[PDB]
Amino acid sequence: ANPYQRGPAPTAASVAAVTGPFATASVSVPRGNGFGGGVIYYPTDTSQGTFGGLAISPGLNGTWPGIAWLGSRLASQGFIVFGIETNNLNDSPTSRGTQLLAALDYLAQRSSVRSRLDPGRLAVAGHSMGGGGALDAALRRPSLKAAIGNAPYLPSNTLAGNRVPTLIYAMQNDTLVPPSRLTSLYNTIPATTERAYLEITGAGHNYIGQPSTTLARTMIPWLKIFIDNDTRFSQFLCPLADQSGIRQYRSSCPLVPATTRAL
Ligand SMILES: [Ca+2]
Repeated sequence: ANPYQRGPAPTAASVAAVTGPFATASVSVPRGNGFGGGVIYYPTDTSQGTFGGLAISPGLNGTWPGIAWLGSRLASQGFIVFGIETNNLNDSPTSRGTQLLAALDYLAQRSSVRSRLDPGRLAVAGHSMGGGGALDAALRRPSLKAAIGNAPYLPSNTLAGNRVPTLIYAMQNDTLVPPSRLTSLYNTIPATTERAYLEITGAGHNYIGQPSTTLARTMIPWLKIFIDNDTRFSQFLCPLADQSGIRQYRSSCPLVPATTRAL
């Protein structure tokens, strides 16, 4: 068996649901330890083992409440999800990256939920400059299992040398972070690094500010495949089982989880 596998066999309905199969709880975290604090969401059921973790950053002038719907929606699929606040509203993309890594370190070493977490199975995500943060974090910490960038503004616009499986969302109508920019970004990812690109039809830059089934139902498979090695979820992306709301999809299917570290 896959020792990291959690939860029942999925369906299209189960990955699209507002709440998944796991009951969840949260705890607030105050400012400190290198970042602005935030909220940790987690499954309360311990009987299937520890869960992997995801830290999520807002963008410039953003706070976690603006995108907080991700917290319980993702956690209830069997993940520990840390939505962060930044030290300052005007923090840079590389700064957001620093703070995502600081949040993951706090999650693993000091948080009240650290006993529920598998500290070897962590990921990063974010919106806009927070997505740039997530990508920059991935470049710095290749042991991360996954990175998800929503309209990610990475100043360099290059992922050369990235080893972390990366999912990028582009908003069709966005001009701050246009699809053309995000196409170029995707195309810098090394051929040996698993990757995907999804353009959302009719979406503006701040589409993610409202709950989105289109986002949730494609993010959840990505996290399951790469954080949990859980190829029960490959059926949602390889091929794309439902193209509702998606203008363009590119990926390196079949999506194969990273090999286990050398003994
Ligand atoms: Ca592949």
